Parts: sequence; structure tokens; C-alpha cells
Amino acid sequence: PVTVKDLLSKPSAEIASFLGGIYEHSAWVAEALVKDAESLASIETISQLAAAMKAIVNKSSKDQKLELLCAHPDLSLTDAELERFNSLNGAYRDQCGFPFILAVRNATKHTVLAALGGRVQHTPEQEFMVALEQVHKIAWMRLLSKIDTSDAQGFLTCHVLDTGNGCPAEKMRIHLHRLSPPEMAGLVGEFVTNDDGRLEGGPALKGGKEFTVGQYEWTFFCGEYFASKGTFTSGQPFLDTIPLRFGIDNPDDHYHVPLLVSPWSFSTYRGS
Amino acid sequence: VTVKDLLSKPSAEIASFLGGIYEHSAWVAEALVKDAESLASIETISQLAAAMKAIVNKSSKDQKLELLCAHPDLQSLTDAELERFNSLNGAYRDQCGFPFILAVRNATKHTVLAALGGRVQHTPEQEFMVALEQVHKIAWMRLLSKIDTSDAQGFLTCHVLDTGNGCPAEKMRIHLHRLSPPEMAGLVGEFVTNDDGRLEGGPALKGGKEFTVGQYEWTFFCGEYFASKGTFTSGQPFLDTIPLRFGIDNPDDHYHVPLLVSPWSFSTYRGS
Amino acid sequence: PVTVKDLLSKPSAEIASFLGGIYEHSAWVAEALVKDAESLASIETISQLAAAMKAIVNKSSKDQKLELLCAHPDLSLTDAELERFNSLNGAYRDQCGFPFILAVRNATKHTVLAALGGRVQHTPEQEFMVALEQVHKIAWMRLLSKIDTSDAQGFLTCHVLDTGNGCPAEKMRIHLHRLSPPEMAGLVGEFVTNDDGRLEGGPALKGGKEFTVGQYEWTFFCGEYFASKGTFTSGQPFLDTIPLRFGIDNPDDHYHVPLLVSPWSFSTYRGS
Amino acid sequence: VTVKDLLSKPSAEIASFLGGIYEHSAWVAEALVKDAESLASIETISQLAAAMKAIVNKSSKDQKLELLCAHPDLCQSLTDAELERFNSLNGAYRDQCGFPFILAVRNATKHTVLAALGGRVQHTPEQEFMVALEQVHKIAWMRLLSKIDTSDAQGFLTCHVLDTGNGCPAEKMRIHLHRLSPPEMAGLVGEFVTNDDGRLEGGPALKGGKEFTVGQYEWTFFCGEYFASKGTFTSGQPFLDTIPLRFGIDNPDDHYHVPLLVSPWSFSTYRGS
Repeated sequence: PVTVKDLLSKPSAEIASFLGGIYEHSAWVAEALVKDAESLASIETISQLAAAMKAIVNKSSKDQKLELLCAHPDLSLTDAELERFNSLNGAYRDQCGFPFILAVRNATKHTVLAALGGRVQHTPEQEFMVALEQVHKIAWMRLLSKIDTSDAQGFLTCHVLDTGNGCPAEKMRIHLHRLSPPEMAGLVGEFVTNDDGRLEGGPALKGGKEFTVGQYEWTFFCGEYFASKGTFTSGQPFLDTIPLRFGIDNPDDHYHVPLLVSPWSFSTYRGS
Repeated sequence: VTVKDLLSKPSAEIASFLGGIYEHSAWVAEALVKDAESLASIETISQLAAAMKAIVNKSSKDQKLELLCAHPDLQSLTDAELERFNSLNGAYRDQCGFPFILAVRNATKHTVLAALGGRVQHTPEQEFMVALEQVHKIAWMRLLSKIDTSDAQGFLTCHVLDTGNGCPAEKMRIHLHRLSPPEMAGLVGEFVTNDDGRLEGGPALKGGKEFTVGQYEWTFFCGEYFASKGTFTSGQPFLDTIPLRFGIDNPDDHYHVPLLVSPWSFSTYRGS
Repeated sequence: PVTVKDLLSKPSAEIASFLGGIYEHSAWVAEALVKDAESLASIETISQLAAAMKAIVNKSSKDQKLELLCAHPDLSLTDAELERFNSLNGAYRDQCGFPFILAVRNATKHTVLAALGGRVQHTPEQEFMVALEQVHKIAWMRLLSKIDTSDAQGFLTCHVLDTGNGCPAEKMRIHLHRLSPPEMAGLVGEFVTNDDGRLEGGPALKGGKEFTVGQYEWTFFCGEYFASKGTFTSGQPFLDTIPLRFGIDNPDDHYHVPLLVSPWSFSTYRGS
Repeated sequence: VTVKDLLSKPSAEIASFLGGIYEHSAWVAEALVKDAESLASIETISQLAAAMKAIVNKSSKDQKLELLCAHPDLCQSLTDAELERFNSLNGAYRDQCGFPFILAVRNATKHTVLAALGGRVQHTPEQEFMVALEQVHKIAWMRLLSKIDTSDAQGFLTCHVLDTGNGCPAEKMRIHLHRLSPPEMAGLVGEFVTNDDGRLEGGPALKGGKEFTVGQYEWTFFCGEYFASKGTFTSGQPFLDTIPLRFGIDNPDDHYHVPLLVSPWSFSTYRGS
């Protein structure tokens, strides 16, 4: 893997060859990028590099977009699952004019069948938009594999609000595990909230060496918290420990992933 | 001993069987069986618990205080933790006039310390109300352990709503595990949502043989569902597989524990 | 206006004449519809009629769809607003090859300028999907204007859950007003919740004569409810009376518009 | 008189000023002014209220019950039937509790009073003892607010809008804010737009004791325009377009954060900080 800064110090031909496979069988995207020295000089993050290449694709003609879709490679099933795949996969290409495209890196066989089963029912117009979204996702994940992002500045924060009592939840224990990829899976940290309901010690994860792409899981110990306030709960509490499973897709970004909670309800969302 | 079978026994037998539900307080049970026709209309363990609780709650302040003082006082604790515990417990008892009471099943030291550490900060009249709540919770636990509830008729239902698109989420795969108690932990079902976003085949669990007090976990495979719609999600999806951990406290009750979900948010609540 | 049943019993040529203007200058859609006599005999509601015409457009070729879009007419303003409109509107056409189309619910100039300001920045392929969506919305509204839906079977229900205490909210007062269209605007009813947190006496609105398309507003008297339970609230409560403003778009459908509420939070959603 | 002004006065003058905050309970103000350096650290009306509340809370049960009984019995537009039901409930309540029915509500309707009495008469005396004490503290807070000039308070109101359908801040959404009560200060108090962060352009909607004042407010979120700017699918008659958000501000010292979580098909809010 190479850093963004080192990659962009290379000669134009070398950069075009390095990035040539980001959009597979569409090396012309990378060629177009290096042709614009003005924009090449403004790129500093992997997010800006992806956005530049995405912009080239999105501003191209309909024919060139269609050619890009068709250039994309065609995608442990049981005998009947494989037969059904086959039929739907064929029906899709025939009616859309371009292949069924799906970002499968973090998917399973159930994901694929469900995607094909649903999207074969859509108009070619909706699917053209969906297919383009998929190729940009695939390109993003290929870019991440080739670029060293250890220097990224993204970070993960958390907030807990007690919606039963109307206050930040203070002194609540919070654990964080990394679930995937298998290389660095395991405990990331054990934290506690301050009087503002934020993690004591600041962000749970920060920077490209620990705020990395993958799947994570909070454990909020809400049962302990409510007991400390004497809040009424069932003897077998409706909510005790709350797992919150989420993915991080971009090492440049600030993810704020909070919890709103009462003894009888909770909610969370992708914040910033 | 089932509720129907118990309440058919001679009243002195009944008062003896229930005389320890509230510690050293056989007078509650005596008051209960004294009205043979109000007794006759008690049909479920919930109504039995409510009847005894009503006897306690209508008693005098002095009666209630003696009941608290009759309840018995409270492993892995470090020596520092043990000293803090003893210090807090002594402080509690001397400012309140009754012992520290906590209704929890298979508690952790973290729970006890947090509860004690927080509630020793409350006024004696708040703790009076909290202590009584705990004693009723303990009454419920004791009733559940002495009564055969296999004939209970509660049940568990689920609903999934796609808040991104404003429709029920159809054909979503859902698994259910029982986490506790250990003896019957394991996979208890694999489900799929119907056209209305409800479980195909009705309740996930029904009646006292399988809808039993304990801790459970839903697994919602939302990633498959979003992909079926071509809904935009990140390459590493923010949400795809969603765990929902919850407790069941009463085998008589209908528990409705739904999921409200978008690719970027989710919530739940204890419904009925 | 004519009912669906009475429309679809007329000769095929009268039907096509009747529906020739649903899609602007696209009489071929309706004429396509009537060639399917078996398909025609299946349609029972206005929802099913709309879906049938929608399906015909969705199965047509790209150039047909494009010509349908182009057949659509071009779309309070200040000097600066009008010149912004003209510039963006012109730019949009040159970019996409079809005019800017917006399903104006007699909406405001603010909606129009906002839509154009946002959508002029999209790719033509996303905009083609969006334009098609707008055309179908416009068709649906034209269909509602031509069809007598007085015998529609849709209805409105409500449910209130107290997430602060984990129970349905009983005996909460709830008012409902119609805001638009202005001819039928005003109070439609005053209600109270029952034991299950649902409206006493059933649905607030039922059938095509009272459950009609327009804007409505619930008024939930939550302050009164929390006071009745002695639930802690601020002297000036954070939540007292809660307005919930919502639109009904389809007289056939069941709208369930619930409230999840604590003294410190609330949520609602489009249920079915 | 500001808090700064008040607490810089001789202790006898402070005690006289605050002697009626709790009904017939001058002892509260007495205990307050005699800890002269705990007193000295009090900088805001919030802290002043907290200090007096603490004195009450640490008092004996006998002192607390006497404080409750010192409170006036609240026995308008009631019908004859409603008036009889009121007297009946209010009589029952005091009979079973040993102290009068106490309710701290700003401009309470008869519906509020009857609903409160109707519900709380079904509670145990020990639950109601807690509820009553919460009510007297709320009344103390109301009296402090009316006697003290809070124009120098430094609380403020912020807003954030999150698009939960797309997982992004909602940029360029128009947002209006009205004050609904008290009627003397009612009216439009601002028109705003969200920035790229989904927060109000120009910062807090209200700031400081002259505009961030106790009362009832209403946001108006123009979500229909926002969804249209994204090309997000909405119904011809949109389920959600213009969203009112009615809420109360109780403490001019505090930071109130009252955000909107929204999709075309759902929305939620909460009391943030």
C-alpha cells in the first residue's frame, strides 16, 4: 500500500497505471484523472482521491457510463439456488442491457439472491442508477486496499442521553469491540461516560492506525446505570446490556454513534 | 404447583404456601385467603402478585417499614471493593432506617456497587419508595419460582418497519436466541417477515413452555433487506446485521418487540 | 367523477378516452391499458388502476419514457428568484434532455426553487429516475380528481405508548383537525385513549367520505397525562401539548400514525 | 435584583428576600445565609435554587411533612359536576395522604388539575410524599424566577437536523421559531437556515437572559422543501412536509439543544444539552 502523498508525487503514467484497475476494465478513468494536473495537486486525502475519480465517471456521457457498466465483470449455492440465480441473472441483463452489479465484499449468498430477487423487478432506469452506485462502492473498496491510510484523521465519538429522566447518562460503562477483519478483531477499549454523557478520555478511536474500516460493536451497560438511579425496571429488566453493531466505511470521517435510552426504549443513528 | 391447583387447596394450606413471599410477613397471605371470593377471581400468577401487592400497599407506614426491616441484608469483589461495599451498606442502613434492598437475578458486582453507590446519595423518603418497589420485585421472583407457569398464555411478537421508505419490511430474515437462563439457552427460532412486516406464522414464542422469563436476542438481517431494494448503503454498511437484546419478566404478558429501521438508524421499544 | 367500477364497465374506447390525459399528451398509455381485457377485469380500486397504468409506462422503451417526459409541459417569485429559476431551468434541460418536472401539491415557490437548486446538480441518470417518479405522482393526483372515491375503505388509527414508563398511555386526550383542503378544514373529532393506548370508539376516520386526501394535525395532550401519573416534569414542561402534522395521500390505505413519548422525547412514523 | 446583586447584600437582607420561597419556611433561607462561603460560591439562579433544595432535602421527615402541610390547599371554568368531583377528590387525597394536594403547573387548565388529582389519588402515601416534594421544589423555582432579574443569564438554544433516510446532516432547510407563551412576549423570534453541518447558520437561535427566556416555543421545520431538493421520493400529498415542534424552556441558565431526526416517513426529537 502507498500513501496518497507518495502516489501523487509519481510521474503521470505511473499514477494512471496504479489507479487503472480501481474501476475494473475502465483504466480510462485514471487516465482522465492524471490529465488534470490542477485537480491532481489539490488531492490530499483518500476521500478526495475517490471523489475526483467519481466526478470523472459521473460527468461522462450516457454511452460511456453504459460501457463502464458492461465492462464490469459478471457476478456455495445449492443446486436449486444456482438454477434460480442463473435464471434471474440472465433475465436481468436481457432487460437492463448491462450486467447485475453488486458490491459483494461484505455480503453473503443470502445478500446476493435477495438483491437479484428484488432488483430484477425494477425498471432499467432505477437499476442504471443503482448499478452506478454499486460500481462507485466497489471502486472505493479497491482504493482502500491499495492506499495506506494510517495517517487518516477520522475518529469515533459517542453520547448517551437518558430519555427517561431527561439528562446525559453519567458514569455508564461502555465497551467497544472490533468484530472484523479477523486480523485486528477483539477488545478496543473499556470506557465510562462523564457528566456530559460523553466518553471520559475523548474519542474511543482516533486516526488511521486505530480508526480503521471494519465492523464494530458497542456494549452499553444500561442496566447498571438505571439501578444506580433507583429507576423502576422489571426484575428481569427489559433492557440490560445493549449491543450496538455498526460499520465504519471511511477512515477520513468523524463518526458520531450515540444512544438515546430509557428502561423501555432505545434508538441510535449515524451522526457526525 | 399451578395457580388454579393452588387456589383450590384449603385456605390454610394456601396461606402457608405463600407466607414467605414477603419475608417474615405471613399476614399478607392471611389477608389474601381471608376473602375467599376475591381469591376465586384470581386466574393468573400476575393477578395473584397484584393481589398480594395491593394488600401490602394499603397497609400502614409502620407496617411497611417493618416489612423492609424484615428483608435480609446482602465472591469476585477485590479487597478495596469489599471495603467500599461495607462502607456504603452501613451508611445506607443508618441514614434510611432499613437495609439496602436490590432485586436482581444473577447480579454482577458492578451492578450492586453502582446501585449502592448511587442510592446512598438519595433522600430516605425516595429510598423508602425505591425499597418497596424492590421488595415487590423480589416477591414476584419468589412467586415465579414456586408456581408452575407452564400454562401461562403470554407470547412474543415482532414487527419490522422501514422508516427510510415508509413501508413494512417484507421478507426480512430474523433469528431469535434465548441467552439466559443457561439450561435452555440456544437458537429458539428462524423467522421471515410477511407482506405486513410481521413474522410469518404468528408469534415467535407462545405460552409458558417456551415463552419463559429470561434474556433473549433478536438478530435482524437488515443488510439483505436493503440490498433487495437497491437502497444505498456504504460498502462497509453502517448497519446490516442488527442484534436486539431484551428481557422477558412476565410469562402472562404479550410482549411486542419491534424494529424501526433505516440504513442509518434504528429504534425499538417494549410494546404490547 | 365516476367510480372505478362504473368507469371500467364502459366500452374500451370510452375508457381510453377518459384516461387519455392522466399522463400528459400520452394517450397511448390508456389505449395500451384497455387491450388487456383480462387485466382490466381484475382492477377493483383506484390504487389498482393507478398501478396498472404505472406498470404500462414502466414496461415501455427508454425513448417512449423520454418522449413522455418531453411531452410534459415546462414549469409569487421576486426578480432575483425568477432569474434564478430561468437560469437553473434552462441549465437542467440542456443537461438532462428532458424538462424539469415537479409534482407540485399546489406547493410553494420555496419548494420549487429548492427542488431545482438541488436537482440541477444531479446526474442525468438520477434525474431520469426522479422525473419518472414525479410523472407518476402527477398521474395519481389527476386520477384522484377524476374518480369518485367516496366508497374507499381506508382509515386512520392511532396508538400512544409511554416510553418513560413502558406502557400504553391510557386516558390521554387527543384531538384531530383537518388543515386542508380548506373546504372541509376544521375539527374532525375529539378522542381519548383506552386501556391499550388506542382511540376509544375505533378509527378517527373511516371510509372515502371522511378519510379523504389532505393535511391533518393531531393534538396530543401529553402534559395532562404525565401529570396524572405524577411523572416528574419541569415547571414549564419540556413537552406539554404535542402537535403532529401529517398528510394522507391514498383513500384506499390504512394509515397508522402513532406516538411514542416520554416527558423528554417523542417519535412518530408512518405505520400500516 | 440580579443574583449577583442579591448575594452581595448583608445576610439579613438576603434571608428576608428569600424567606418565602418555601412556604412558611424561613428556616431554609436562614440555613442558607449562615454558610457564608458556600453562599459565596453561588453564581447563578440555578445554583441558588440547588442550594436551597439541598437544605430542604437534608432536613428531617418531620420538617418535610410540615413544609408540605404549610402549603395552601388549591380548593375557574369548572362545571357544577366537575366542581363536585374536584372537592371530592381533593378531600379524599388529603384524608389518605396527611398533606394537601400540591400541583406546580404554569397556567394549568382544569383538565390538567382534574387529571392530576384523579390519578394521584390512586397512589400510595409514600409515592405521593415524593411527588408532593417534587412539586414544592418546582414552586420554589417559579417564585425565585419571578423575584430575580434573570436578564443576565447565559443559557442558549441550539438546533441540529439529521436526515435519517440518507444518513447525513440536512443542509439548507428553512426553520422558523415562535414564542407561544407567555403571551406578552409571544411572536416570531427568528427565521433560520441549516448549514452543511445541519446546524443553524449563525449559531444559537436564542442567547442570553433577554431572549432565551422561560416559556413555550415552537419550531417550524420546512422538511418538504428539503426532501424536494434531494429528489427524495415523497407522496403527492407528502406524509411529512412542514413539521411543528412545540416545547418548553424551564431554565434560562441552561443550554437547550432541541434537534430534529427526520425522514419522509418518520421523525423524532429529544431534550438535549
